[PDB]
Amino acid sequence: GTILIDLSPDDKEFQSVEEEMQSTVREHRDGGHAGGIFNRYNILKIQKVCNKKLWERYTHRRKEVSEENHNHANERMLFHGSPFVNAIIHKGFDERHAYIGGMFGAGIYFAENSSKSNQYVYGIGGGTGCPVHKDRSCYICHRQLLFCRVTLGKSFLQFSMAHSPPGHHSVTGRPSVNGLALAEYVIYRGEQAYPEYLITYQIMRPE
Ligand SMILES: Nc1cccc2c(=O)[nH]c(-c3ccccc3)cc12
Ligand SMILES: [Zn+2]
Repeated sequence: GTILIDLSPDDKEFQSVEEEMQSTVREHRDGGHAGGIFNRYNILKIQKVCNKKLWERYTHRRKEVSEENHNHANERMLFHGSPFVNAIIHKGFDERHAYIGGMFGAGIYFAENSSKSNQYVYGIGGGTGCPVHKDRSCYICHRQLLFCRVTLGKSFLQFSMAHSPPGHHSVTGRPSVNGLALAEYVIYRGEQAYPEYLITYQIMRPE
């Protein structure tokens, strides 16, 4: 039931999604090992992901969480990078999309920094890089990220499928060492995220 609608680059919605993608690149402590070396992206396409059944699954859960949290869903727009992006946009998020070994347990991980999600496009640790050249810093191959609507509800703050900590709907990984890193978030129910935008891009080689 999923259809993908291309956004025009002239569209304010394209421009705002692109700006969030570009403006949340940072340097990574691995020197680029997992995600490659770059300061910005070449955005090739931004598509709106439209699926009525998946949207209603999301809004149903969102209302549940809101009602458990003084009418506050605590909804964010966050990045997700994954080898399973095609399954996700067709079938929705589920336990198969969880990062089993993540530092906050087996859940589905989201980033404020697009460059954090970029590290997972080719797998954990960047896997073996792009399928064509086996290059985690490939500047040729097209990558995809999701920009997702995520319900956090009451989030457990960790200074840094399983179940959420009791009394909570998600976990927040607050960086405590790298002062430039933005937060990361984990949900333990696939129904708490909707993959709203599919972004196709290249990383760009610094000049
Ligand atoms: N640990 C993370 C922090 C912030 C964002 C992500 C992410 O986008 N994907 C992933 C990811 C996605 C699929 C399978 C394994 C890991 C992890 C991640
Ligand atoms: Zn490549």
